[PDB]
Amino acid sequence: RKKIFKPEELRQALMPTLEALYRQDPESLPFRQPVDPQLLGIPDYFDIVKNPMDLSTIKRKLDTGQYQEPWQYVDDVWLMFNNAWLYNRKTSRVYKFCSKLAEVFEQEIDPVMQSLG
Ligand SMILES: CC(=O)c1cn(C)c2ccccc12
Repeated sequence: RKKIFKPEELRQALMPTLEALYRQDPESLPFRQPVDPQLLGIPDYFDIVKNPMDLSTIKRKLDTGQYQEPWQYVDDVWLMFNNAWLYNRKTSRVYKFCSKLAEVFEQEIDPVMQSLG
């Protein structure tokens, strides 16, 4: 029989992994709010990043039952990373900070995924 997830239980299981990302200081700072290309003066951003994602949007989704399965949450976290790694220079602050968050995410998401299945 296939496992089905209750919204508050999926939120409780995944939230610690999101909190771990959000608490990285300074590395979460470029990711705590959506990229605003108008405010940052980068009109080319949405020509490269078709599906923006950031930590505040991931949290708002985890809080409002928008993830039905844990892998939809994992997909959004990787989308945030892959956007940053495509747009930014490899030794830029944003790219280096992204790679730190991805290290933290990998080290934390594995037991949670095993425990959820
Ligand atoms: C997440 C991301 O790509 C970026 C976040 N900030 C604050 C930026 C500033 C310039 C270029 C890219 C970004």
